[PDB]
Amino acid sequence: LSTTNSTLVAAPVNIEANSSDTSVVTLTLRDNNNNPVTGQTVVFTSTLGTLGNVTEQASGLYTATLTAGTVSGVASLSVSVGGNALGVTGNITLAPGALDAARSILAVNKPSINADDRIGSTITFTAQDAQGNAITGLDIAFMTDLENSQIMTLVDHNDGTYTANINGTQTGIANIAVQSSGATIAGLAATMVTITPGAWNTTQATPVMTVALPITTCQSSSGVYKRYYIGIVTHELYDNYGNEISGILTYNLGAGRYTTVTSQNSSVSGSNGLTRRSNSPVSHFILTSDAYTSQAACYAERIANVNVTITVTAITDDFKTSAVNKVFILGTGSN
Repeated sequence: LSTTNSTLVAAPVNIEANSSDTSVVTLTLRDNNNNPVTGQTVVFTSTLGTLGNVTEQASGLYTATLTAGTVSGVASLSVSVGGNALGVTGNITLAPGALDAARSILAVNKPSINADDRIGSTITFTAQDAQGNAITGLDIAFMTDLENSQIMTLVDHNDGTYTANINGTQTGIANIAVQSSGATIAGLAATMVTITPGAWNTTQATPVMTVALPITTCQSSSGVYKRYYIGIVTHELYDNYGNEISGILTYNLGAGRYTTVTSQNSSVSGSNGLTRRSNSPVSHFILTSDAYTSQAACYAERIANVNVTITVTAITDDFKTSAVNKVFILGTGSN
């Protein structure tokens, strides 16, 4: 038999990988003169599907029925005549068909990343047929629910997986979604990507701290009422985009001097290494020396003016401890 004058082919060349989809494997057989050859014992061996029994045909043709199994790919058809392998090729593609959202997996490598990082995190999808086979060529598309977050380039990896990165300037949690050919998947593992605050804007307009005189005073601290020296309040911090950063402030109390409603003028030694969080409510610095037993007495001695220098010396970005120098005065300030 001639290799060039013979053909091994199966149609439909593409059949869905269900247990039913059949195919006909035709072996056109001829001799070196191209004259057909008849009366030969042939055997077909495929790499997929179930082959029926072989049968002779007219013009020197032979056939077997390949019922599609349940696996996607290309069934490589090999053939042997009279127990001798024939050097003709042939195959058939087993198509997966539809997509199975149950066992197809969606996951992000990083559940969080900062708004400064333009690369962000990679979304990974794994398309799978009902029978667990990959599905390629799908018009996949990812999506997000957080504003100012962008889905980046997408890839059909030709293996059932489709990936794409995401990054956002606006802080928040960005759930992930997917759709194929304008059709969104229903039941899929919820996947989140939280946008961490970026880098604090060194050129920030707003203030960060507010030192004030005491109003609230004369309350049981150590079981006794003490006069409150000063009060500290902090505010929000912002990256270059404006998302609230939650950082740490490092300030130093100055050698302050105050005056009480009785006209006395005392001094309070400053202190270094003080810390407080941003956007924090009032921190009542109390005279650690007080020991008043009567809320009335302490109130009849409350502080009327404080002259101290409060100096913020460092801020803690989400990626480094930036140094600064912001001062805040009450009255004339420390001397």
